[PDB]
Amino acid sequence: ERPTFYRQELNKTIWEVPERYQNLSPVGSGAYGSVCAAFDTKTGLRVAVKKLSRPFQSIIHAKRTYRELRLLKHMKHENVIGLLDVFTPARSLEEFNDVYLVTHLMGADLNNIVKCQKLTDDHVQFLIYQILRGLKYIHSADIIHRDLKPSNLAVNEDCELKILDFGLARHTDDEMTGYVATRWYRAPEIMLNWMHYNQTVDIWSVGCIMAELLTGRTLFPGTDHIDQLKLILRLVGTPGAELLKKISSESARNYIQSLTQMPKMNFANVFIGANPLAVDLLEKMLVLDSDKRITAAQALAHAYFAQYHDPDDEPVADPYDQSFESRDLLIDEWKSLTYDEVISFVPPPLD
Ligand SMILES: Nc1nccc(-c2c(-c3ccc(F)cc3)ncn2C2CCNCC2)n1
Repeated sequence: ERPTFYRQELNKTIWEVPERYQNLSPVGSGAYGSVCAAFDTKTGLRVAVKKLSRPFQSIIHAKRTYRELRLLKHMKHENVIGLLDVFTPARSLEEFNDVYLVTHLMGADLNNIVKCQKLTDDHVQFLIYQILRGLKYIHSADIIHRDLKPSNLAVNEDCELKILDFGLARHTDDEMTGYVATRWYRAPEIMLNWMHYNQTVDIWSVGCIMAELLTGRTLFPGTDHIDQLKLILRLVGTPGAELLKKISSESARNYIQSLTQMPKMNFANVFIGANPLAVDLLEKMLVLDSDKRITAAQALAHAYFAQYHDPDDEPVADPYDQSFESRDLLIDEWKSLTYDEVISFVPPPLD
């Protein structure tokens, strides 16, 4: 029973993976865990194998590990990261302590593309279209990415995009400080935690991304939280009475009102020489009031993606049960919960 494993010390990290994976070669490591590039002899794909660090060292980590396995096991879309395999050398639940995850190796992200300069309108419709397609699928399952930025969109030679590095796990702490790109794409309402966020925060991120693809420049590259909010409000206008009442923090409201009111700028004078349809879409995505922002499913129907929009080919996801988020379990219960999901994984078909 079970495949044969083989262990090899890699840059001070013992990797014990099934032999179907060959030519393992370090490609990065961090707070997520260690990632290795390898050749998967069964699917014929070059893959990325992630060996989580201390997967069950705490209940926060035990839950994190579980939340990511559950999410990766659900995501089944072309434009979204997916699980090709999950395994543990552990013979029994008693010795289960390591979790390795496998997905298609991604080479370049959107970043190793835009930086060059501004992009062609066609490639902008395509890339953004794909982002919105994955998103309509992600949100239809009540999932919020929370961290949509260029570095989190894997892009290939034929401009095919996949959304990865979801939030559902890590908690941004002290990483959003200063002149950092980790924050240039967050909606203002989640950036200063004015209110509890909705999935439209993701739609705000896409507008930021789309704007950058068009101009070739970061839309709101603020040097700190306040400076960035200033950049946003200068373009979108200051909150109105309708919005102000939706902000719980009395301090936030008090701060906001201390600012000299400003009208929404003319997007056609910001994105000079850009397709009127692109401009029209940004105006709909970049709305201060998250309640009035366009939805992924609606964006797709927008005349900007006429060339690619196919209603019958923009699938939604199966219902996604994240009731466990409310569950209070001990380290060992998230651990056993993680084990069953590993144990029960079913590979996606082939070609
Ligand atoms: N090189 C590469 N290619 C594909 C994915 C990743 C990956 C995974 C990951 C996820 C699921 C899985 F099953 C296996 C690995 N977790 C983080 N990253 C990187 C994503 C880009 N920035 C640094 C970390 N890295």
